[PDB]
Amino acid sequence: ELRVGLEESELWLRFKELTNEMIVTKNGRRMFPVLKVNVSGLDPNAMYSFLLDFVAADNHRWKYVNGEWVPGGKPEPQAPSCVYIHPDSPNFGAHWMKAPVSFSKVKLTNKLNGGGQIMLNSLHKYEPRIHIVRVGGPQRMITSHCFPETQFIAVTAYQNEEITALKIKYN
Ligand SMILES: COCC(=O)Nc1cccc(NC(C)=O)c1
Repeated sequence: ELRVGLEESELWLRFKELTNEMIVTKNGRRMFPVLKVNVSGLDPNAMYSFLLDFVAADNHRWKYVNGEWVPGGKPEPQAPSCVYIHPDSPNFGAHWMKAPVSFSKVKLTNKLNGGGQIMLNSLHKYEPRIHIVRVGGPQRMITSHCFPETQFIAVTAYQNEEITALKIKYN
């Protein structure tokens, strides 16, 4: 059985219990913590690409009001995010299973951008999601996995200083 697990869930849960925030910039900002995924049960000899996207967890705009995140009252449908191709793709199962798959080079932006960078809407709440695509083979296959522990609100600057402090303490 294909098993997908979160590396350093310990640390992600500290961020999550405070409400996690990720900076987005016009040029694109890398994530901290970095999404690292433990993968077992692939065919060592089969070929796979790892894809990352961000699901809008709800349809609302969020605001930091008197030290607390609170949703707007006017939902709008959230067009799905673009997909980030893990730069080590495509690769043998063996490659993906020999160390945690680390999305250290994805950059989060607030502006439609040349390439690489993934555009998010600021003050929306996002749930990271990967797709493992079996490629080259006759029988194309996709397995998807969500990481609730890694939810965050996209922000142009940090609102909750407890987050600012965790980010610095653990970077
Ligand atoms: C929007 O389409 C999503 C996508 O990028 N698919 C996709 C699937 C499998 C492999 C690759 N490309 C590499 C470089 O491995 C791309």
